[PDB]
Amino acid sequence: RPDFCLEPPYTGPGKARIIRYFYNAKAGLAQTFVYGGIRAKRNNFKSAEDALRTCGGA
Repeated sequence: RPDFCLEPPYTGPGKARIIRYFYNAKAGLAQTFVYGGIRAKRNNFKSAEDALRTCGGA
């Protein structure tokens, strides 16, 4: 599993409130979170399905 997939979501320093997805490795499912619009970390997807394709595990 890519290393970033286990990290908590990162809103970042931005003031925007965009709804993104992170892989919740303890649930084994994608979670929404609020993203501030700049300086994303890698556990940050535009869809549940992208989060699971990248982070869901072989």
